[PDB]
Amino acid sequence: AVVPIRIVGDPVLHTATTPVTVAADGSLPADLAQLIATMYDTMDAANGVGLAANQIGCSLRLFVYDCAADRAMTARRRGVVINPVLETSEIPETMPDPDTDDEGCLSVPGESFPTGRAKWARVTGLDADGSPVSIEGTGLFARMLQHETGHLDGFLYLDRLIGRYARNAKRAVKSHGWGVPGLSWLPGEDPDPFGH
Ligand SMILES: CCCC[C@H](CN(O)C=O)C(=O)N1CCC[C@H]1c1nc2ccccc2o1
Ligand SMILES: CCCC[C@H](CN(O)C=O)C(=O)N1CCC[C@H]1c1nc2ccccc2o1
Ligand SMILES: CCCC[C@H](CN(O)C=O)C(=O)N1CCC[C@H]1c1nc2ccccc2o1
Ligand code: NI
Repeated sequence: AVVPIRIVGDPVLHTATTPVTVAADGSLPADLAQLIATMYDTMDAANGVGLAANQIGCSLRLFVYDCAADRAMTARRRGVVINPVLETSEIPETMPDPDTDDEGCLSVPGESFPTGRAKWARVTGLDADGSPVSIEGTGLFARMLQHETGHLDGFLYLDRLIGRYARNAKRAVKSHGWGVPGLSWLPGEDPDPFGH
């Protein structure tokens, strides 16, 4: 199903998710497939390259993605990672570049700000079949991996902003009246907030 995406201020976005159950014998929850299907449907309707479970109000440690550019050729374009563990290269503390570092989030709809990210990242975890999966890349793909793991850890990309970028974002969030609970938008019902 296509379901609402929670907006900054919703507690489910701002606390760490609970890992997905994996039994001793390797088995995943039998009803996980339905949640995954909803995550794909919602990501797609929202014109996303990624979606974390807590963005749809589910505090479980998994994300889906569909993101082609800069991925290692060993990585599927579209997939899911259950219980992801994130590795990165050096996360830069220099001021992000407005012409290359812009980043947004469906839980902060209609906004984007230059955001510092590691150039390379890898996520390992399980796929929907419970088999180990490892995906990696640079540029956009690495940014996506960091962004989704961020959600699952209880963070938004807003939490990474610095200086003039953080200033610009703080005012924007305030002016929307965001940062309080209970706010959401519904892809396919509400207009696409990114002009997509
Ligand atoms: C946290 C979102 C709930 C995921 C759930 C997964 N699934 O297919 C069933 O397990 C789902 O899509 N559901 C659960 C009930 C029906 C559908 C659903 N939940 C909605 C919530 C709002 C709008 C439409 C909705 O459609
Ligand atoms: C770099 C990761 C951006 C993830 C974000 C979805 N999200 O919040 C997941 O957690 C997303 O797809 N966004 C946010 C802005 C619009 C859309 C988006 N960002 C893009 C970047 C390149 C190509 C298509 C893109 O579509
Ligand atoms: C340990 C929490 C995970 C359980 C459940 C997963 N689910 O329903 C989605 O499939 C969930 O997220 N729930 C169940 C009740 C409301 C929501 C939830 N759990 C939260 C935990 C913290 C903050 C907000 C939360 O919202
Ligand atoms: Ni996001």
